[PDB]
Amino acid sequence: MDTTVPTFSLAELQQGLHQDEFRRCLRDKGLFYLTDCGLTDTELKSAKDLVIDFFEHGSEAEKRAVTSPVPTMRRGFTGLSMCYSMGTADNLFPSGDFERIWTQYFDRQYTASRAVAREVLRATGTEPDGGVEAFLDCEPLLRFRYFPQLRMAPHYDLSMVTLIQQTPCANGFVSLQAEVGGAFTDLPYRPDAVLVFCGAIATLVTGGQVKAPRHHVAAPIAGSSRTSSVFFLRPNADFTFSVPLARECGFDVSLDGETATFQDWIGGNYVNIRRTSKA
Amino acid sequence: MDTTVPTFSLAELQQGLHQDEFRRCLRDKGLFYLTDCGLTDTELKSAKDLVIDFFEHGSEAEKRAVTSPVPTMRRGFTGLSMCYSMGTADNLFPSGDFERIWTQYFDRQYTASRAVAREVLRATGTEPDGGVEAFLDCEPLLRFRYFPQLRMAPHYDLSMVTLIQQTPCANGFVSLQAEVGGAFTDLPYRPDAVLVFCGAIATLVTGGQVKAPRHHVAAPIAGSSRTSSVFFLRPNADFTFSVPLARECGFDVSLDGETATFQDWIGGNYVNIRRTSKA
Amino acid sequence: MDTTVPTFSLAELQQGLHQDEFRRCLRDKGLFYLTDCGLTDTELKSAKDLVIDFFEHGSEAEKRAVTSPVPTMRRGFTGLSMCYSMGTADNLFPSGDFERIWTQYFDRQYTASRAVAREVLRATGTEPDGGVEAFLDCEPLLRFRYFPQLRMAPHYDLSMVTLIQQTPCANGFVSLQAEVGGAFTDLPYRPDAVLVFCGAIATLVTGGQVKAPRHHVAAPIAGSSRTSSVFFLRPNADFTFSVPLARECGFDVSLDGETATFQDWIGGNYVNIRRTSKA
Repeated sequence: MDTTVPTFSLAELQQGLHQDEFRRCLRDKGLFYLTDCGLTDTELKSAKDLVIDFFEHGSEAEKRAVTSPVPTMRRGFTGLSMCYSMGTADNLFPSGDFERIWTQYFDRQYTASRAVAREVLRATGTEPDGGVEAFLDCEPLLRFRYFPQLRMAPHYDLSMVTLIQQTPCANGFVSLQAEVGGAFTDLPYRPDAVLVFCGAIATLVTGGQVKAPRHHVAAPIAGSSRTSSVFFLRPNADFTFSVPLARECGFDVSLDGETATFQDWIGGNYVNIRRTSKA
Repeated sequence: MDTTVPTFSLAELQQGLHQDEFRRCLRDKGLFYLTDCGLTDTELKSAKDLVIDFFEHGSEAEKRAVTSPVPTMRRGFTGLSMCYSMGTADNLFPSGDFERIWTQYFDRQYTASRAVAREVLRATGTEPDGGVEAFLDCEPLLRFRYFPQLRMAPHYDLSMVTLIQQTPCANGFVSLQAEVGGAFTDLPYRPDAVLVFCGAIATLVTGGQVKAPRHHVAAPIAGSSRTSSVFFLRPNADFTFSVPLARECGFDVSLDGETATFQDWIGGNYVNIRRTSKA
Repeated sequence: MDTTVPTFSLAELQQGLHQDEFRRCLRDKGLFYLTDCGLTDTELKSAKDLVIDFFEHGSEAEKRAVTSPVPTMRRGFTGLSMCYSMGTADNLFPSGDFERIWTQYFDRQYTASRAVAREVLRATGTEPDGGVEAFLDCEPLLRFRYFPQLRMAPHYDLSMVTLIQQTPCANGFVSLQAEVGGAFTDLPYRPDAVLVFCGAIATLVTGGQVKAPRHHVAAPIAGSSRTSSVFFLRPNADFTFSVPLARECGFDVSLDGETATFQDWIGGNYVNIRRTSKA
């Protein structure tokens, strides 16, 4: 097949265009670039610049004030590489300036993620139990990471969708790759577009109409540092689904009875990514 | 002790022979070869030949048609090495020929697995809650893997039993090993016998009368490619057991109250293997 | 900040001394050495000597008699390095001498662990749901390991507290390290003191007033063998907490409703340690 990662305009999708091409991409690939969704490069770099300044020039005291007592990377700063995490509430901000910039940036990513999920649901004829808007008013997590100078083994996402913005390596190396058509397909930076991965919850809610592709990080050198902004659109704990339907599209569930929740399936802590089994 | 992996005839066991030797093997070793159980080499190789042909000569389109939208290795094809998985239903078959051959092959493995589990239960005097036949009418999973030219760290199985058929390395290298008597004991191919590992559910249901041994894969070279057929006999989600009894034979359960289900213990997704703790 | 691991006298804490220093250590570091808590070096080495003799000179038969049928390291002997595990009951002892010595040793560690947890709770004004003494009458696990001649990647503990005694490397190498102030701070043997790590349950029960620090094992050579005694003070399955409060101090819970138990959060098997996410 064409092993090309396609691009869709969110605006065009919302106008009812390219519906067969979109459905085919969802089923056969489960990833695409998304343009016209409110996510500019100029904005990514104002958020990026202020967090890198913090990473670079924040003192340990300032960093501690925005570090959670458990190192879960749910909110605030994590040093390991460095991460900054946020969600809809319970956020930890270094300063008023930072807060304004990152609140806006989060909001725009949450709006885009809901909007593309709405289009995934609509294109596949899917009405989640409890309706679309209650499904999308959910439990998102944003993680921004700086990586200094394959590096990560393949995994699939357990989100509904995952939105990824990157900055490129100064030396032009492309670190992110996904399985497409059996192949390793590069996923380069695009100043004009966000990368969308469908996750296993898209597969589940749509009754198997959406693929959750595996992806990894390649290793390359001088100028290979990079950043990423990873936005997970994750369902509420009480998201409810059919157990027999789950079994029909590949989920190896150990669930008694006919319906179950997300919490029943995953447990009491969110799990964002998953590897293939070695057994 | 004798660090020898013993062999039992299923037919002989069913006639009530070797009962003390069987009980001792179960308690002290928890693994054995099993003959006279309906599983021929000729049959393994008809199933093997048709899946290898598929792996080798199936196009990407044919492979996609039998690939689940989530890469769980529960059903159909997985490319990583390559795997073909099946169970009692919701299977994905490349062709009528394949389907006939693999349905028969699965059935024979499920029958053998139930039959040897029945003998484990009988030899240990065990009546599962809800009775033997409801316990054995369960949630099996078969995985056939091709491996091209230790490779895997030790784990124990969480099945009732696991049945393993292999094809040998052309160069005679023996890749599978298990802990026996504190030793690393080779587990070579036997054209005439299937390898049986007892899993943690055998330990649990029998109140600690069956060992769940650790095993691994050794690395060796030219002619070290191999295949395996791994059949997990896994309980139903609602399999129920005593919590205090579980605690008595080594299970580090965090379960309130006096009884629990398999789902309570393991969660909402099957887990097939488990490593020892590093903490 | 001072990246020094502080030391507290349990006796002094119980007299109401150093309360602001203790609270600051708990919030900012979440680890300390503890003196005057009933844990002598002389006693560590009587328990150590008798288990090392067993490890060294116990035959396979003797070892098998105190090995659980599942290799969970919950109770008795595990060979991998070698481990000896115990708890309040269901223990497996090689001999009357061993049993007397290790029962006393366990008891003293459980008493110290409860006592320092009581002081953590008191210093932070915390009344667990169901009260202090029911919270501390819990599910401890002791693991003693021998290691022959970083070796382990960073993790945090999921205990209330974890108490660690060590013996030193003959060559003086210091293998244990923790994150303090962003730094790698050595955690050497002290004949006079036990090392206390706060775990995530301390963070949870106190509403985020206690840090759960990450720690690891460094690799060095001749004379680098070592032992450790690791005592996990773990809550009961029915330990109950506020879900919104959990979310406020960093826990990425997927729990419906307003309250939850430890079992709801962690599942049906204890999990003792946890790594930071790579997603």
